[PDB]
Amino acid sequence: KSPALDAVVIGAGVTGIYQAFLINQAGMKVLGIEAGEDVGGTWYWNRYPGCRLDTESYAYGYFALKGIIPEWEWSENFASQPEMLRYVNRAADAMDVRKHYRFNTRVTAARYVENDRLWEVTLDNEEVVTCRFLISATGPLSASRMPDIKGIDSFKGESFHSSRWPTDAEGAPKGVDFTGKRVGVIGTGATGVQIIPIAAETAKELYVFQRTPNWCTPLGNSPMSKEKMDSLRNRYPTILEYVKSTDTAFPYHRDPRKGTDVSESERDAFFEELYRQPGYGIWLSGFRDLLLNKESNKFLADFVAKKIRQRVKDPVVAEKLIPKDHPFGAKRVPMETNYYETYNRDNVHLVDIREAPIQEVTPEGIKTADAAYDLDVIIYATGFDGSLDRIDIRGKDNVRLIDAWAEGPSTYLGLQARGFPNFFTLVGPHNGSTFCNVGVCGGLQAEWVLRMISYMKDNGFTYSEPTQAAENRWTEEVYADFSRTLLAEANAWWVKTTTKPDGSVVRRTLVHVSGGPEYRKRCEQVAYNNYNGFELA
Ligand SMILES: Cc1cc2nc3c(=O)[nH]c(=O)nc-3n(C[C@H](O)[C@H](O)[C@H](O)COP(=O)(O)OP(=O)(O)OC[C@H]3O[C@@H](n4cnc5c(N)ncnc54)[C@H](O)[C@@H]3O)c2cc1C
Ligand SMILES: NC(=O)c1ccc[n+]([C@@H]2O[C@H](COP(=O)([O-])OP(=O)(O)OC[C@H]3O[C@@H](n4cnc5c(N)ncnc54)[C@H](OP(=O)(O)O)[C@@H]3O)[C@@H](O)[C@H]2O)c1
Repeated sequence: KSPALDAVVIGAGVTGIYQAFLINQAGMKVLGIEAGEDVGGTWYWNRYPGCRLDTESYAYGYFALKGIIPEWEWSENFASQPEMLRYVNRAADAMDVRKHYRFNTRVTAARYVENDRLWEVTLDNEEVVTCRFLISATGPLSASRMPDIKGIDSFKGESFHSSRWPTDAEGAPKGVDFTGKRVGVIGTGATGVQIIPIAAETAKELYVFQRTPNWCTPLGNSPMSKEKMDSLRNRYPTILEYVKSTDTAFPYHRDPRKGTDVSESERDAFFEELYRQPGYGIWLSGFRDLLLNKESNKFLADFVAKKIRQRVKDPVVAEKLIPKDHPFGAKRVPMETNYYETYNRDNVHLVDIREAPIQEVTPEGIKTADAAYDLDVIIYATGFDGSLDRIDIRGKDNVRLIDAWAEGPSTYLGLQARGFPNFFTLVGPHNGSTFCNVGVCGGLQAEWVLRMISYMKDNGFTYSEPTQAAENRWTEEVYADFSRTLLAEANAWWVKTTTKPDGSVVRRTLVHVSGGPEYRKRCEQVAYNNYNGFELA
């Protein structure tokens, strides 16, 4: 029996529309499925106040760079979500991709039919579609869910989660004016950190509930003159080759020096100067051993801590905002606009919930182990888990994807897992998303998958699956690259260790950290050598 589609793509964010575009372009039949009303993914769903890029708008906008909408005009150096959402829509216009999608539609299950080499795709636990290939693009981050906190539904005031902020007919967020309300914000990752300073401008009082501080550095956002935009657009051919060559696809690359190759004075100037420069330079232009060597990371950590005490009046407030938990850059660094100067305000309080954990949410507000906080509003900036885990994906022998990866994700090329043939996992932590400029990384990985699909069609092949040897090898290499860096002991739960009954040890990182150009090259060695490592029939 023979599938109705060549490919189904789940997701209509930047990654998934580009992939769907590419397949219809190569003249094959594709069906996109999306949950939301429309294209956008991240830029469709997150509508919280202050939601902004951390990647230069000109560098994230691969669709402009690639010549699809090159005439696009960016209004700031780091676009806000509504502008981001307009960008994705215009790209969608140009690709003409929407007509290939079913919106308002959840994929509930996906099952591999080995007799027929195809995937049955279940829409809303109702309709079934068949495709030779299934491609997930379901996003590097999973879903809005309540945090694990008792009493949530009892609060008698307004309760927002950040990824589900209510909007008006215009699509703009509502209840953003907190005049004369007492507001609680839970979470200080990148989302909290964007929301807080804006919530502070109008709230009567504002309580920040923080389990662990992150390291955050200044965004340095500013408007984009028309002159600059034209200039950038003319240099798109160069910027593209440039972003294509850096390890993150950020327009930054590491300093060629070790930290100790300079004196203390010289490191200081170097740090001072980057710190004051917009964007991620402070992180991604740093010394080459910044994430490899404790002493090198301590230089910059110390420096950022100093900046934090400079910007925070109250010494005791400040030292709670400075991590000791962890090395600098060992998570994706939140970027901010006056985040620290918010806590200098009279009406703003930092609540340390490590020392005093939330005990529960109350019709009145919030209870910690040792105080109670009356609130008129609670905003849940509690972040995300993966996204595939919410679909019942079953491969050969009816094995669940979830069980296959219990001991850690296991793939070849971060793109297919053994047991799951003809299935591609685009953009996820396990193929690099965590530290990528995903506008670019995601786009390049889609074009590769398009190349493999086209090769299978051209040779009349209908079946692909990694061998066990090629999968074990890649997975051990991904782990090994990851162990050489500081993140390995930083993020204990990013590593799955299993000691199987036979008494053997398996190590897998949840997070792939190899450089992008080096990873794409290994992909191209594979593709050119007739997809050596995949079984093909
Ligand atoms: C607030 C925020 C800011 C960010 N800023 C940056 C940045 O500056 N730079 C950067 O590189 N990255 C950033 N990211 C990461 C971001 O995820 C990527 O930039 C990019 O948007 C990922 O696109 P995607 O298409 O791969 O996934 P997504 O944008 O998450 O799109 C996934 C889509 O598929 C849908 N879907 C999921 N499951 C199903 C299903 N079961 N059935 C039907 N549809 C489904 C979802 O509803 C969603 O529309 C940010 C993320 C967030 C949340
Ligand atoms: N472009 C940008 O500047 C930008 C903006 C938004 C998001 N992003 C991306 O989105 C990712 C996630 O960001 P995020 O801000 O949504 O989440 P996050 O960084 O994963 O953290 C969510 C916050 O909530 C806390 N928390 C989680 N569960 C809790 C609970 N049950 N009770 C109390 N506190 C809890 C966490 O503290 P603990 O650390 O102790 O768990 C953390 O500070 C980031 O890694 C970033 O890459 C980027």
